[PDB]
Amino acid sequence: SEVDVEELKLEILCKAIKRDEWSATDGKDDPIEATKDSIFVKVLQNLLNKGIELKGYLPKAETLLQSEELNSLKTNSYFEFSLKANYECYMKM
Repeated sequence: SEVDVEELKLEILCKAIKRDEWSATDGKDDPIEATKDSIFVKVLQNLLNKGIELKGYLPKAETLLQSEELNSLKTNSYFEFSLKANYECYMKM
């Protein structure tokens, strides 16, 4: 509550996207979010068999607070298409 673990998580998830630095190839979306993708495939450790609340275990990372910091870093208009495309496969997974 004092060290703001949520602020640190937001900063880390924003750095994982600065590491992505997505661009565009022939005008079509190019998913460069490889770092965030691997982070999200690593956060899940097959908890369905281990009895953890795996169904709905990724409500930790938010969307609004990440989008505000993305606009502060000026990365919205660049990475927002892939942000929502990934938010679909991370809200379905």
